[PDB]
Amino acid sequence: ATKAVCVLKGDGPVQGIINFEQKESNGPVKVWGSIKGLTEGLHGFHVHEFGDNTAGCTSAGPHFNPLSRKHGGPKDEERHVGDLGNVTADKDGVADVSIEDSVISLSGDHCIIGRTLVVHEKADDLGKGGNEESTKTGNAGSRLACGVIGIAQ
Amino acid sequence: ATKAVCVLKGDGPVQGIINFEQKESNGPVKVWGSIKGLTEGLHGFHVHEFGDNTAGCTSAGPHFNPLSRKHGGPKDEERHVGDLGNVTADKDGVADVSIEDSVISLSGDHCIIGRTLVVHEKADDLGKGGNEESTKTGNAGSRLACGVIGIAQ
Ligand SMILES: O=C(Nc1ccccc1)c1ccccc1[SeH]
Ligand SMILES: O=C(Nc1ccccc1)c1ccccc1[SeH]
Ligand SMILES: [Zn+2]
Ligand SMILES: [Zn+2]
Ligand SMILES: [Zn+2]
Ligand SMILES: [Zn+2]
Repeated sequence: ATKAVCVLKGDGPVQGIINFEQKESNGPVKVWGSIKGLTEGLHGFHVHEFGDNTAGCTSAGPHFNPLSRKHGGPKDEERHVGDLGNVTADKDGVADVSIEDSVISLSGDHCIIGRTLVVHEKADDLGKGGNEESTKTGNAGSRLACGVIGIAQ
Repeated sequence: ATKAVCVLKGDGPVQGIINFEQKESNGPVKVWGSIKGLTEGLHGFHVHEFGDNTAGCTSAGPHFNPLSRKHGGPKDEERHVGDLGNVTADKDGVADVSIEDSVISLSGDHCIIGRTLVVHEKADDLGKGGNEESTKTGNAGSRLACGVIGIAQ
C-alpha cells in the first residue's frame, strides 16, 4: 500500500486533513478526512498541478491534467486527473470527505503526490455550467484552502 | 529539467522558501532560497521521510534514508539521502541557501518530492558529535520550520 496526506489551510479558518490510500498501483485511491470552516453546500475539490504554495493557493497552477482532457466530474470519462468534484459541508461548516477514485494515483504519471489539493469557494459545475469556463475550471470560484500532498507512513 | 519547491513555516518566527532544480535525469540537484527568523549560526537542514505535516513538523518522521545508511554530512559517503547539512544564518537572522547535492534527486528512489524539508534549532554535528545520537540525527534540536516539497513548473 501507498499512503499520502494533505493539510488544507486557508482563511476562515478553512482547515482540513485529507488522507489518501492506494492498496495497489493498479487500484483506486481511497480519499478520506474532514474540512471545517466552510459555508453549507458544495465546494469544488481539485488536485492542481504544482505543489507550489509560495504565494498561497494562487501558485498551484491549473487543474492537474496530464492527459490533456477537458474538465468534468469524477464519474465522467472526460475529466482532468485532478477533478475530484465537490465536497459537501453541513450547517456546522464541516465536510466529511469519503471518496474512492480510480483516475488519481499515488504512483506513475497520474501521481498526485507533490501536487496541491484545493477546496473552493463555490460548487464545481462538473463541466455542466453552460459556458466556456465550465469545461476548463468548473466555475468553483476562489481557492479557500490548499496544501501540498505528501507521502505518509 | 525537473523543479521542486518548498515553503518552510513553523510555530515561531522561522520561515523560508527553498527551490530545487535538476537539469538532467540523475544529475546534481541545485538547492537555493532564503530562510529568515533564525538565530545567527548553523541550522540543521534535513529532508525527513514523510510529507506529513498534520501535526506540524513533528509528523515528518525520521531522516529520509532509503539506502539504510547512518547519519552524516552532505559531503560524506556515509549519509542519509536527506542529510543536507547546515544552512548558515547571519546576524540579521537570514540564511541564504545555495547548495548543490548529487545524492538527493527529483525522481526515482532518491526522490525528495512529497517529503518534508526541515530547518533545525541547532547545528547538525554531521555525525561528529561524540555521542550515539550524532550518527542517527546529528543533534540539531527542535524542528523550527518545515514544509512539504512540491512539484514546480
Ligand atoms: O512517480 C512519479 N511520477 C512518474 C511519472 C511518470 C512515470 C513514472 C513516474 C511521481 C513524481 C513526482 C512526485 C510523485 C510521484 Se508519485
Ligand atoms: O518519481 C518518483 N518515483 C519513481 C519511482 C520509480 C520509477 C520512476 C519514478 C517519485 C515518487 C514519489 C514521490 C516523489 C517522486 Se519523485
Ligand atoms: Zn480548483
Ligand atoms: Zn478540471
Ligand atoms: Zn531533522
Ligand atoms: Zn541524517
